[PDB]
Amino acid sequence: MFENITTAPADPILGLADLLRADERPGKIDLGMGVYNDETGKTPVLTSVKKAEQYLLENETTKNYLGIDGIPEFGRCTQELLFGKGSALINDKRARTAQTPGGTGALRVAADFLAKNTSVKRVWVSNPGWPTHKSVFNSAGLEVREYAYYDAENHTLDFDALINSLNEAQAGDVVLFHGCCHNPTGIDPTLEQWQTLAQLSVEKGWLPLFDFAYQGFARGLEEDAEGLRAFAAMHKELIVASSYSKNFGLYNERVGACTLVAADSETVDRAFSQMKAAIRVNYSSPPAHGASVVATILSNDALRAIWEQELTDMRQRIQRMRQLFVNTLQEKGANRDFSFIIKQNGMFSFSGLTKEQVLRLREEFGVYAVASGRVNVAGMTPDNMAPLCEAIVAVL
Amino acid sequence: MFENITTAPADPILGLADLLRADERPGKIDLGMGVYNDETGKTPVLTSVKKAEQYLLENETTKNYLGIDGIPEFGRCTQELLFGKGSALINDKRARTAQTPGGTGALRVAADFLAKNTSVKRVWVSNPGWPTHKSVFNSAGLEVREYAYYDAENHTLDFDALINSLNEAQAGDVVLFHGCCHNPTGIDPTLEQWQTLAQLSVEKGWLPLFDFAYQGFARGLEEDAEGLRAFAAMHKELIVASSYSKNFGLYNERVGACTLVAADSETVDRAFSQMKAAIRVNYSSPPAHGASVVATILSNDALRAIWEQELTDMRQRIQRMRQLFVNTLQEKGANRDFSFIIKQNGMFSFSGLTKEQVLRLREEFGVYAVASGRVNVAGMTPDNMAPLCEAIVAVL
Ligand SMILES: *Cc1c(COP(=O)(O)O)cnc(C)c1O
Ligand SMILES: *Cc1c(COP(=O)(O)O)cnc(C)c1O
Repeated sequence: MFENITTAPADPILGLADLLRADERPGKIDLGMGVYNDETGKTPVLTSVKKAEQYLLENETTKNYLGIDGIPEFGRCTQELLFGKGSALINDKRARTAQTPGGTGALRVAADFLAKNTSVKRVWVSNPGWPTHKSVFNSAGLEVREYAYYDAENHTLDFDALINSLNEAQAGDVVLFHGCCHNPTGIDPTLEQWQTLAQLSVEKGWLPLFDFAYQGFARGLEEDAEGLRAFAAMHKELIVASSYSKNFGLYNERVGACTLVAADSETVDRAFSQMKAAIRVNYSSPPAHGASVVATILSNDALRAIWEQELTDMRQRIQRMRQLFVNTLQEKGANRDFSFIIKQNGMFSFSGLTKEQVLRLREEFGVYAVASGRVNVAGMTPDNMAPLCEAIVAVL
Repeated sequence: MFENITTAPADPILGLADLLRADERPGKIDLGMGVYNDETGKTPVLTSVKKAEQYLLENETTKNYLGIDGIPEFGRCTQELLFGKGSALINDKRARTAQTPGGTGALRVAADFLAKNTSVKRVWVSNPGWPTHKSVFNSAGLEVREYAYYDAENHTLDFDALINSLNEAQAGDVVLFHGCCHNPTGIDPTLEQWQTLAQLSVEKGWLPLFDFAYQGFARGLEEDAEGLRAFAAMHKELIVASSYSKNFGLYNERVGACTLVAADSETVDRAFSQMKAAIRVNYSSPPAHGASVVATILSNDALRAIWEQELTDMRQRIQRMRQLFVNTLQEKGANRDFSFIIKQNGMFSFSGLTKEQVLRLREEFGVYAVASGRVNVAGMTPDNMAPLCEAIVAVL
């Protein structure tokens, strides 16, 4: 049965991990996957999380299955975090959230759901974007189209080209927007632009799908949701897939959520049943540990205070590295000006290097980045900055 | 987009939980889902697991993503547990295991894998069987056929009808076998019958797919795999989906595995790449906590000793309840003879009650079982035995 099975192509992102664990060259630099690092170059377990794990270890009395949609508390707090304390969607009870295995699992679920319960036939993703997006919706049987977004020449968001790109989008089509910290450009729409988009969205009859994996890394928790809330204020329906992998550093515990919004509670409940059906034939119930941690923290004033401060420290350290990166390049004899990199927010920065330059960086200097030229700023420490900037200056 | 979405039908098994959490009638008895209970009627966290969680809490330094296939140690130990210490499949390196989110998630993955990388078009499941099996393979686009298995009149395994049932099975077809503790009959093939089936399997060109969710609940860890190992000794290819939800009591942490076997390491590796591709577009990486616990326990002589004793206690308590159940029915004026229930192994017993009798049990006595008449013996305690047997005797 498996005689003629073809070897699968490597994942442009996860595949980097493999090449790293096969390269001896001591002194490598990992700027690939979007995982946070501290001054040490370690991806530590947040303190709030450890204290939360401590709590669960002492108070858990059973591992009995969770309901298909996960921990109820987790969902409520996820909803407050996205829409805001006194959001109408909550008061009107127009939102239903399912705890899912990571932000990727949420997209998988949203995709399976749409494919077989609605008439959606196309999904519009951005270019440049996150490759996995296409792969996930394609595996669900949906076709993927792309819309313009980045101005490679001025290192900014080409709103005109975006609008003209989405004119070809028909009503009933899904449009996927990155909540904040766009991957990989790091360029997000301004509030005024989100408003114009929310307005445009309604008028064209698009189904908004927000992918929220970096809430808290741009400016702040509440600030980073302005875009989403702008849409949420004008739409009857929308889907939000969020992740807690980054802002909680719970990468391997797979904590995410899929939120569904409808006109009224009667509709969202009816639709939510089909989402749960979609989940049951996949993994059945979501993993408890990771989400339990998140709920424990968010519901405990003390623990939440600590967590919010830890998130702030991560956001700030990345900002420091972003500035240290630019300066070091100039100081090291950088060819062009990389000042635009300060404008970008999040863990990534679209360097602008070519596929060959990136290929040469890992081949000759052991510096690993994604072929697209995307580099993980959160992977830069004061210790690797120099060798890192010298190699980049050597391939320019 | 969601205006006309139809309300999904309730799951015959998980749906019971819902009706339970909506019934006030104090004194209810839950004999639905296959979750273990102690004398108290509680589903406690095993001690070995707590000690293991203790260890991780003190030794984990990062939550950084696991590889797509999960924790390497977990896989090795899962393989030893299934095939045996000195198995050839291991020495020859013909097996690859992917840590998955539960035994259900493993089936989902095996299904997605088969659907788009092999020519498999049909899957043969048993009747009676586990309803989710059909739902999972159907969602993957594969068609599901059924083969005879239970002799409702003699409460035994109708081997003749099974063989004649599978004659209609074409080569390249998948046949799903329950490793042990068949759900729901509790009737498993004898070693001689497994051998005859393994032999028949090869000759017809079927692709064996074992679902192993109750390893350790029939007779013992090594004994319960005799069937699987009988097949493994004659096949070049096969798939094993196992769960650790029951024998480790890790239900909500979603710990399972999908093992793939091929003729040689070159083939299994090539095929495994496509399985990993299948996983990446689903949930990306598996949840760490649950599997970390399992690996920690299995790799630690001390902790393993404790665990094996806890598994033995569960197996024995179920056996005691099974005997206490029969006696209490006679003693309470039972109509027919239920001695056949002692022959069944595992958490479930196929009572033989009709859909109406079962419907009346929950309606008038607050006793919950699955419409098929399947009851969770592991849910019976010395305290609920009486009211439980009196209600059953009242609907006979
Ligand atoms: C990290 C990320 C996700 C989701 O990651 P999970 O690990 O599955 O939670 C989704 N979208 C983007 C753009 C991301 O960067
Ligand atoms: C419990 C069970 C499974 C898998 O359960 P998970 O919770 O997904 O690990 C699979 N097959 C049968 C027959 C089962 O009883």
